[PDB]
Amino acid sequence: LNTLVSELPEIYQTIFGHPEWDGDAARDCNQRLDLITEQYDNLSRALGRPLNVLDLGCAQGFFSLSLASKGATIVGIDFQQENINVCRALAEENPDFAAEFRVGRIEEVIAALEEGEFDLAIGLSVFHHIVHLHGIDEVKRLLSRLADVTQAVILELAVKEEPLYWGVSQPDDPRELIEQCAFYRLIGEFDTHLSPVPRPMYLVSNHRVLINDFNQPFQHWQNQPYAGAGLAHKRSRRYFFGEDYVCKFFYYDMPHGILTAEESQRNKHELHNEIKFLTQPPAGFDAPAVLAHGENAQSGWLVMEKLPGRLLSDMLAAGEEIDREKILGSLLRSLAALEKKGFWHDDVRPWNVMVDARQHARLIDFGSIVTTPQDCSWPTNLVQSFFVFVNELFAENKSWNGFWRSAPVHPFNLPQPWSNWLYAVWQEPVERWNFALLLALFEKKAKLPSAEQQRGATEQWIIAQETVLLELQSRVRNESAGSEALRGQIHTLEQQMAQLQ
Amino acid sequence: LNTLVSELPEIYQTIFGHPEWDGDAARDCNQRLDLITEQYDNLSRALGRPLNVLDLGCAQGFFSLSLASKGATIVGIDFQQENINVCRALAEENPDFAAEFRVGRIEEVIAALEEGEFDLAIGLSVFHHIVHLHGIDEVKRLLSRLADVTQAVILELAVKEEPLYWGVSQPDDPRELIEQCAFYRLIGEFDTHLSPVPRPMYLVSNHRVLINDFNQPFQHWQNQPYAGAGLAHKRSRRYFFGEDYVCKFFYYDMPHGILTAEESQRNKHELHNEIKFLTQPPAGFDAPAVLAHGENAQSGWLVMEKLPGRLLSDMLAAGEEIDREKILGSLLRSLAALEKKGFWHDDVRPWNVMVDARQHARLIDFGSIVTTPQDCSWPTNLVQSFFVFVNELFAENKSWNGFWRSAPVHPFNLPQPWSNWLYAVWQEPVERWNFALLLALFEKKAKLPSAEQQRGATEQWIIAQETVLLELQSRVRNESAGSEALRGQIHTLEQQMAQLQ
Amino acid sequence: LNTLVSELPEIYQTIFGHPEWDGDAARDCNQRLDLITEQYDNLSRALGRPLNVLDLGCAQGFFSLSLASKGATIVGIDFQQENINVCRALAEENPDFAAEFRVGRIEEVIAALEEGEFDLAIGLSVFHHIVHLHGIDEVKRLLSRLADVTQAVILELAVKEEPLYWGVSQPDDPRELIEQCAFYRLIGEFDTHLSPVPRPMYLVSNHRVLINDFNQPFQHWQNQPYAGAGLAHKRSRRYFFGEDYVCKFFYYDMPHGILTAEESQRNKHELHNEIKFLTQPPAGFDAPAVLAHGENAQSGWLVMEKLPGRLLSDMLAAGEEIDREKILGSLLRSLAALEKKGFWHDDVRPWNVMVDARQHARLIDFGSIVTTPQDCSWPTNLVQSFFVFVNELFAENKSWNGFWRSAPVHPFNLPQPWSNWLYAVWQEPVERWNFALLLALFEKKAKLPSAEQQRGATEQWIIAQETVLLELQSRVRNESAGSEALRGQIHTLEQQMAQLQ
Ligand SMILES: C[S@@+](CC[C@H](N)C(=O)[O-])C[C@H]1O[C@@H](n2cnc3c(N)ncnc32)[C@H](O)[C@@H]1O
Ligand SMILES: C[S@@+](CC[C@H](N)C(=O)[O-])C[C@H]1O[C@@H](n2cnc3c(N)ncnc32)[C@H](O)[C@@H]1O
Ligand SMILES: C[S@@+](CC[C@H](N)C(=O)[O-])C[C@H]1O[C@@H](n2cnc3c(N)ncnc32)[C@H](O)[C@@H]1O
Repeated sequence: LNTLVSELPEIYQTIFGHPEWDGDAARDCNQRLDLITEQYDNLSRALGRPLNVLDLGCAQGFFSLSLASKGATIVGIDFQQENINVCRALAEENPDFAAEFRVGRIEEVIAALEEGEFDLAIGLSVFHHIVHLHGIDEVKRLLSRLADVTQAVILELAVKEEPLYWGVSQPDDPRELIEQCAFYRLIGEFDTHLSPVPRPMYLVSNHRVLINDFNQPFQHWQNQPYAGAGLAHKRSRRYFFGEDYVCKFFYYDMPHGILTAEESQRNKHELHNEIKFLTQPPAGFDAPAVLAHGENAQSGWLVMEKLPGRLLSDMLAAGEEIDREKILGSLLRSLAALEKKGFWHDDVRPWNVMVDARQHARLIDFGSIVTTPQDCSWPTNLVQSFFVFVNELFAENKSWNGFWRSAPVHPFNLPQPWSNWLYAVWQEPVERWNFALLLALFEKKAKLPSAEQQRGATEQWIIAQETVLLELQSRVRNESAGSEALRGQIHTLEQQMAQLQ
Repeated sequence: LNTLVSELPEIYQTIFGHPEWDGDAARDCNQRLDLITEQYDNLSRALGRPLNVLDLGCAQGFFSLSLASKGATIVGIDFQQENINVCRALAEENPDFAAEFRVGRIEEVIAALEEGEFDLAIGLSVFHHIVHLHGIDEVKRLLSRLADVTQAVILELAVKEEPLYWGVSQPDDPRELIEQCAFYRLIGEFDTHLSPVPRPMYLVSNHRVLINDFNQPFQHWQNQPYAGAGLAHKRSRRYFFGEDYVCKFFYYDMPHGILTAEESQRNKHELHNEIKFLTQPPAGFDAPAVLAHGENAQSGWLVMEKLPGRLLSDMLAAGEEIDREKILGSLLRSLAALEKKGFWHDDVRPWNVMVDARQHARLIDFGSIVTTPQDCSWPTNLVQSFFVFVNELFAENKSWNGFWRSAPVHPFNLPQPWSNWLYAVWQEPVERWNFALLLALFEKKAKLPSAEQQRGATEQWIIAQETVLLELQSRVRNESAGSEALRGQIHTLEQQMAQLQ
Repeated sequence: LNTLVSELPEIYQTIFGHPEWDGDAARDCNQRLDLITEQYDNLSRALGRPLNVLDLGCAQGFFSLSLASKGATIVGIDFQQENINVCRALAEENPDFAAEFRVGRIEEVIAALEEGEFDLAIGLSVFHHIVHLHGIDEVKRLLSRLADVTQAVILELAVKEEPLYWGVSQPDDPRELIEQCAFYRLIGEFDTHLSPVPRPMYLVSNHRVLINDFNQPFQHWQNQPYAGAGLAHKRSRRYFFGEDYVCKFFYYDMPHGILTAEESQRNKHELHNEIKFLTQPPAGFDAPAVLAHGENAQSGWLVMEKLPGRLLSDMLAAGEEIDREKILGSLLRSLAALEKKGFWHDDVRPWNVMVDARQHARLIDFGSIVTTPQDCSWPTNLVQSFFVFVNELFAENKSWNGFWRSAPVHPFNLPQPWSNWLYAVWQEPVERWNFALLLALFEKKAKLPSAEQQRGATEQWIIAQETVLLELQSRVRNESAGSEALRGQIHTLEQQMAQLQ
């Protein structure tokens, strides 16, 4: 037994149960255990039972046994023989610890898994040898399917910047081996004696949100804020669904090359604005409660209430008849309340609304709640953006896309009587353009003058021009798109020449 | 004789004179005759003499003889021998019928023709064998030159959707074999016992309009409404000239694939509007009389007076000095009369006008006479379109093409005193913008204020912007055109790869 | 001696000293001398000493000796032998004439030169044989480096349109062999007995301005009026620096193919306007004096004072903080004075200004001093152009390039209080829009109303639209540029096919 232990070749781990060889070969080992433990406990409590564990690359089966010691089933895998023998023997020493173990190569043992066979897999300082053998492209799929078959995988990756030969083969950033998955958070990081460049400790999943505290599953997930949002935020923002919750996860740091100052800073700013607003807000609304908020080294995480109903942008996208009025009424009521307080929401656009059987329209993305000044992103000085939004709301007119979306400002196309409402607001001087005014005008809009008549001169002229402008922008988009497509195809051909040479 | 008749191989036709073999082999034969007869009679009366006839593919010379029986010269052609022998004999039975006949292959007998040798050619159930032998591309030229050498050709084409082997070679639409010619109308159609898919009966010409009643020659013809109109109407609209008449011919149905609902419907709507207007119109104009109107299954035909003078668009296109004023005066006078009645013409554009030695401008295309509402196609609410038109009229400024033509709205560039006229109209509220007002202002425009002075602010600003806008549209057109050209060239290259593979 | 002279083969020149062979072989020779002399004298006086001379291709050393006779050092070069022998002997006849001479081929004798070894080189009827041997591409460099190593080169070129065989090899325009250099002026031209097509006489330099009278060196030189001016003037306009002077040189005639009527005429018009203005101008400014003005057959030359300080466009281009106000004050003061006189400057744009420690802004390019009417090139009726210019002045906003530069018209973005100044001007009717008004408003602008408040309606709307417009133009520029680049690359490929065939 003792003899078989030394027969062992390179004691990477601590042998579990006796401390006599802790002095000889090793790495720290015991700390990593502590964090994994924390994670296990939190996870298990959250679903409501003990868990199945996969110690992919276990060596001396240290981690397995230490987990099995707390009511866990482990099937530890280390392809080389001696490491397994001794750890299976270590398994027998403490009979109550349900751990199986076997010799075999991880790649194929992963292949042979089930959608929910295991709840947890461990990949501590193991894959860097695999990727050296196979390649980045290969390994990525293993891990991706590993997240799919389990429910949460924790890994410790060796970075390319290490002395050992294999280093050169692995990716400059170990984060490249995980990105393909849904959730990933930096739960830890450890320094190596090899070089002053430490190896990180990541946490993944393809079914659940795995925060410090909030460990709940999601239904669907993505990478963009809304339908037709694009690349606007450099693939950095992540959005997770949930039956009763919704999650935001912005990264402050990205693989390879980077979110420039402004982007990183702004999504940092955005979150910190949101959390500081949602906790301690004004009076007179039905705003969602903070379900979970928190920050990490490179990553900033937020979770809130999955408030009811669904988005307008997608409604208009289809055409589900929405009562034009009701949404506006509620929005204005709250909006007024806000204008009163001294706050403001700059992005008054149709991608920020909710609808139910009462159509009580409430906003989303409270990171746009700008306190001090009106401004928006485009139509300067709010009220105009609101006009656009109103045109965007009514709509039923072609499909205009000007980068700086979309519909005409001004009511004249708007049917009667809103037509009139807005012309009345319009007449007035800009200094009086506060939302308090609008709502009031909004309310007694039925008694307002004919609008469409008092126009003539200018005001007709510009209607004709506003329609011309969107068509122009609208086309520029398409020919610009043709141009961008060729820019993309031209890169390929430049590369191709080198391949052909 | 009788013996030679049966010696004959396959009695496709009825032998002419005796009814004894009408029972044996056949196709109906006698009906087709009746329609051809009608057509001959109408044609002959219209020019004022009997006619030369070409029975291309005659078989038993039935049709020839039946035509020769009414004072016609026929040179019937059937390449195979037996069919000719018997029909020449049938020719001799009735000596007074001037018909020659000979054995030879149609293709070469067509080649040997003269510009006005024949007045009529018959191609009843014959070419489908030719196109099987040669091909669609080939046959098209035969027919095209056949229309050129004669004066009217009637054909009966076998459609590709027929059981017989040759079917597969012919075009899915038999209308593809004729389109290259000037005039074509569906004069009939016949069902075949082969399959429940009938073979049509078309009527062509490259010199004359061949209506039911109106059978008059034209000088020149085309496919587009005006110089620089484009593909806007899917090659469906045809326009025929004439020394004293003008013709319109819109198709409700096209070869291969199709005028979508809107296009078919709109050109149907356009005609039906025109005929319903020109007959029973308002008071106070010099409008043209209906020379001929009528409808067919797939085709809608209209003919009216070739009213005098010539178009303005082409005048401006060159530069023939037109008295700026006179045209406007008359146009307004009638226009006013119309506004008064309750009617309206929406397309107040320079492609719709006439000019003589008195410049009494009158419109064209009475399918744009929209009764109820002002609107136009672009510059909304007429009066503005009129402004554009006035700028379009004066002009002498570069060459602006914005899709939504072209010139600035507003008079400020317009020289004095119209400058003033329009600023005065402009000042006024839009609700008062009726043509009745304009004419009156038009008349006393000499006594109007300085216009160009009272501007300042806005009104200058927008002048500068209006000039910018056309330049922008104007360029977008060209780079858009470059883009469309590459889209066209790219298709070719995609195809090319398949050819090269 | 006399015997050696006839031993000579072809007496192209006159033998210097005796007139006995002037009758036999020759070309005129003596006239060319007279012009070269003039040039030498003027040059020498201007630097303040006698000069070193290179008689590249000298034949009978006539010109050399004639120059050496006036205190010049000559190293005459004629590759063929006999011509040198006799001219070295002619050199010895008049011992006081410092001339060396040697046999060798010009190309290599040029190679062996120094930056300031010689002050003058002569290339009279010599290179056409070289270019026949080598080629246009080759010869151009010889001459280019010849201008660099000397300080002024005069040449007489044989044009391609000559009977002699070599003609076919030389360029259709002999001006093609010089253009690469900095300065070139047509100082003369001579008819040849060969054909009624004369050979010209050009004067070059790469260090100095070589006018009739003004023979001063420059520091730097170019081809475009300012940073980012482009090809706008067909490579015809040349601009020469100087420690105390500045030079303009516009060509009325260009190599190959040509400055069309308008371009030639306009740069002729531009100069003649300038000289007629700068001499006999209005009162109330600090305008520069004419240092030298004059005209030539194909070339129009002007030189004026290098007035102090530097350009604004390049200041803004970098960002050297300029006192927003001071420049405006002075400009307006003079501008007012001008408006008063009855004159005007149409191109009120930031590429036409100067700055010092007092920022007393004064204009440049007095060829834009249009007397009678306001107009500019774009923003019609001056005052608006001034608005643009003011926006262009303040700036600090992105980088807008609309062809018709650039910034918004109108003050509303302009900070306070100019904001107000311009709204006040704006309010007023256009007929009152003279600069006299503006300055006065400019002065008491501190006491003006709030501007930014009284807006509302329209005036806000158009602010939003003005920003949209520049972005649109701004993009059109880039995609237009992509398009133009492909137009350029496509030409190459069309050519390539012919090369590949
Ligand atoms: C360095 S250890 C770390 C073990 C454990 N994850 C830890 O951190 O305590 C990695 C172990 O996995 C094994 N291993 C490496 N590549 C493997 C593969 N493709 N399949 C199975 N085991 C592998 C090695 O034998 C080695 O003992
Ligand atoms: C089916 S028939 C119809 C005859 C006649 N057009 C009618 O409908 O009563 C066609 C006849 O034209 C002849 N034919 C076919 N191809 C021909 C060609 N290329 N040249 C001359 N005759 C041809 C055939 O022999 C056949 O008898
Ligand atoms: C026609 S002459 C003119 C001489 C002198 N430039 C003049 O105009 O009085 C040109 C002379 O230069 C010589 N020459 C031609 N090509 C030359 C070369 N590549 N190098 C040196 N000398 C050359 C010829 O021998 C000839 O005598």
